[PDB]
Amino acid sequence: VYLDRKLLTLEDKELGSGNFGTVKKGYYQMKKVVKTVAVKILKNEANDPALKDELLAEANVMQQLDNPYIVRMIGICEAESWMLVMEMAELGPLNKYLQQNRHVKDKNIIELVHQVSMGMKYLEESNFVHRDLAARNVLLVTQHYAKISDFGLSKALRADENYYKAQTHGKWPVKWYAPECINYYKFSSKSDVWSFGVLMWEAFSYGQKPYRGMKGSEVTAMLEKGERMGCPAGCPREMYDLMNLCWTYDVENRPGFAAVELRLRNYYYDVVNEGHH
Ligand SMILES: Cc1ccc(Nc2cc(N[C@@H]3CCCC[C@@H]3N)nnc2C(N)=O)nc1C
Repeated sequence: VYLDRKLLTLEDKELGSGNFGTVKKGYYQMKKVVKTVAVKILKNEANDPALKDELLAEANVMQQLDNPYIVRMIGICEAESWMLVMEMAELGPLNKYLQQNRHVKDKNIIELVHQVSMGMKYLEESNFVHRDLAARNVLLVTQHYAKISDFGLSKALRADENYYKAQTHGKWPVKWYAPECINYYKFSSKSDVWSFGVLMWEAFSYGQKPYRGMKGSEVTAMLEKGERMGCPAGCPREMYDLMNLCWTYDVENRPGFAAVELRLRNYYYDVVNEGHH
């Protein structure tokens, strides 16, 4: 899990940023080949060991995860600051990508979000909760290969319960969070299913923000009235129905990722069939 700093080559060039630190590109000298990597580098802290073991927990989460639609952790490295080293998804976050490519085809969008449901189905089976599932946190390896990343808020569930109970917190991505998260601070796979719904909407809206121009409270207000974001331009009705099904207020009646993955899998093949015609 710990890596040799003298096998890692960083590039002065920065790729991204978040109030944990920054994202840069680099290379790790593997056994025979050199492998390209993305590295999370910490705001060299205080000494406020908050970020420090968020990174540690995040990395311990990721080393348990083995799946083609989850980003892979290469390892950690302590130097100037703390570094989390991951396999690189070159095309970057899904939302920025679709914002810069308004003419990706609908079928290609279905392909990518179904790939995300396969990763989440696996995550569900593994009794991990992601708690930050958004389009900014889906990364493109190619225009036809998506992976889930950014496991900073993630939790492994206890063997005796089906949800995780937040106690405190910093900012929450409220617009992606299910009502039971905001109301009872309970996070489960079903509430990841709710976020996946918002993720679908972002995707079919080519990277536009959900609940445009509203604050958390206006969002909570809308949803309690039973209101929901409408159908994005050009989004198939079957995919919009699945969105609304993900936004089932009542957790018990909201589907899990097995049902959601199967629904997407079938519809993608129906579309692949029609296209051949
Ligand atoms: C242009 C570009 C290209 C590749 C990546 N790659 C990654 C980015 C990332 N986290 C950031 C945090 C800030 C918001 C966007 C994103 N969720 N985590 N892991 C990778 C990875 N393993 O590849 N990022 C960018 C910005």
